[PDB]
Amino acid sequence: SGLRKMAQPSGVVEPCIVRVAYGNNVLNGLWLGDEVICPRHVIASDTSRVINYENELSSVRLHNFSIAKNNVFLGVVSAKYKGVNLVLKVNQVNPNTPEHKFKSVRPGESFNILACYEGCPGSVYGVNMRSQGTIKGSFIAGTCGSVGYVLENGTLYFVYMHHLELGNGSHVGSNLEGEMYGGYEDQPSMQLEGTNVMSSDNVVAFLYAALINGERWFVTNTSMTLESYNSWAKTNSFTEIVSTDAFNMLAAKTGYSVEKLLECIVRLNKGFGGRTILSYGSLCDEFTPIEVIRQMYGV
Amino acid sequence: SGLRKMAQPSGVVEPCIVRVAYGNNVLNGLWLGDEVICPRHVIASDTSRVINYENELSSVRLHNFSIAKNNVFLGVVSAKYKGVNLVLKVNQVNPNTPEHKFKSVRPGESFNILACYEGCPGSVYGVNMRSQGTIKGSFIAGTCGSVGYVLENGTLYFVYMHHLELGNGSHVGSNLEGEMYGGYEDQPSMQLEGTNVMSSDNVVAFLYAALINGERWFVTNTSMTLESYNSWAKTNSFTEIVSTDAFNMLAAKTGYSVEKLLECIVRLNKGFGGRTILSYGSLCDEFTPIEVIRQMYGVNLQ
Ligand SMILES: *[C@@H](O)[C@H](C[C@@H]1CCNC1=O)NC(=O)[C@H](CC(C)C)NC(=O)OCc1ccccc1
Ligand SMILES: *[C@@H](O)[C@H](C[C@@H]1CCNC1=O)NC(=O)[C@H](CC(C)C)NC(=O)OCc1ccccc1
Repeated sequence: SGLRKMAQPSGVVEPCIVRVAYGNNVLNGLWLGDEVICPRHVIASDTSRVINYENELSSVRLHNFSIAKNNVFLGVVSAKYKGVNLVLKVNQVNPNTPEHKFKSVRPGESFNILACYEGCPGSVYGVNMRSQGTIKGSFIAGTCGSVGYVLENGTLYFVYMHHLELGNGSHVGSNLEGEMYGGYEDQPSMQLEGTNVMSSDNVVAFLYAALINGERWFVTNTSMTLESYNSWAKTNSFTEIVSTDAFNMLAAKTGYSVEKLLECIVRLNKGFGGRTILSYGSLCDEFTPIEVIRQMYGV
Repeated sequence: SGLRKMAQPSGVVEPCIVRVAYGNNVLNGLWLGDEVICPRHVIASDTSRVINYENELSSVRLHNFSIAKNNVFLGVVSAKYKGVNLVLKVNQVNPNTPEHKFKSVRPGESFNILACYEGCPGSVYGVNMRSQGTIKGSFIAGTCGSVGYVLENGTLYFVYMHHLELGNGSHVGSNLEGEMYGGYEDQPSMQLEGTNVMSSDNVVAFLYAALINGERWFVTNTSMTLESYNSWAKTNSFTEIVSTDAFNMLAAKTGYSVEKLLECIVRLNKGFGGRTILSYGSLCDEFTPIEVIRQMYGVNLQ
């Protein structure tokens, strides 16, 4: 038993990380085949300043890139943008390129961050995409280019690359197509996040986790229809529930329908009365249904 | 800029995990060289009752082990107990054996758990050893043999192997010499966890982390001596502070002495009661000062 926020093992990703420096900027790249992908602000001459990305590209000196994986030195052959990323062709194919694909994560979905410090993998932890396209992680100077990934059905997907932090502390990256999650710009000027909407799917998963862990104090055989829950959700900053299917296994094992747990949400959102659930003091939307299934049942 | 409980990368460990099956039991082994280490209850006929490990080992037949990882089949050459672990010699050397050492972790120290499910590494997460030898993780059937490790100054240390779960949900394992942390037995009979003692050093580190993150509702310009704080800590289940040297740089960057945070600890222990710190609802002792420094400043990564 027990519930902890987890990362999928990082081993297949770690050999793809390279250090990328240009000028005084130093961040991380993803080396696959003969291509390195990194955040394009590595070529900005002053990141404290609105960047004319287009003059920075047209005046780039390819030899002023410094790219290395331990004592493998990579030279840049060509450089272009793909959205908010630089796509650099390099002079050597990564011999440890794993089979992989690209996709985007959606709000509510969890994924893994390999946090890299100026080219060196340092830590790995799980996160969850919020409704405004941000994650709450732990990033500082030198960590841009840190990559997010997921392992599904035996295949590796790259889903995230880190670019910046908002004034409220939220963290903002792109997919590997160069599209910034949430639509934010890769510029130093002020950028605000809209209201956060809690993932109802994830909070249901959380309460199922609590029931599986033997913690049932909050639950009741009273239930609420999807429709009533969804009318309440819209006026309480919770997502609407589109279908119960993702919960079929949790409901089968526990014997609790989704609809009884929807009644729990509406009630518990008014407060826990100084009790806890899985040691949290308020509803937690950080665990997806599959995250719970993996941890509680091992599949 | 955020604080999250983190693990160091797992790549050097993943290739060392194998499935170990005997009878109806399935768990994980640590394959290094031509040696597999795994919890000895893999061989037990019935883990729901107390076990005579010495007698069961005498009836074991080495061809009844199945040890495997993907396209690797390992046959067992010999077996013996070292503490609560089986040490098996197998017929092939692990070609991806990392350089490594064994050591023990102590209370308040952090390390990494690679959770492994019937031979498949499934997840990695950081933990912190509690005063009674336990960790608060997530472990289920099939995850015994899961390994704990720490990377310090370029050296991979193996520090933990998983064995069991106490009645209160606390998780218990051994070091890699087969000594169980906290002295619990590898038996199904109920054993109690003593009282938990919070690590004061880690709580101070957590409060420093909050301050760096711009969260300071809880702090004042009032302090408490070490001797006063240690007197309190003895009677409120907190460790005593031996010295403030580990916090010099943290103290220099925030402007707050350890002694100010000590007063915060005594005050905040009665309750946050409605506010939060770095989204936590009560004092948290799961981060060491070095863990904090890594995340705030990105240096001492081992
Ligand atoms: C990596 O290049 C860096 C990651 C930031 C640094 C602090 N926490 C992060 O996630 N990205 C930036 O510095 C980014 C630069 C481009 C958007 C031009 N700027 C940024 O994030 O400014 C906000 C900020 C900077 C430094 C500390 C706290 C917030
Ligand atoms: C690994 O084989 C397994 C891991 C336990 C099982 C549940 N959570 C864990 O950490 N270890 C055992 O099953 C162990 C058997 C030996 C000590 C003989 N028994 C155990 O931990 O009993 C307590 C328990 C069993 C099942 C569910 C919850 C607690």
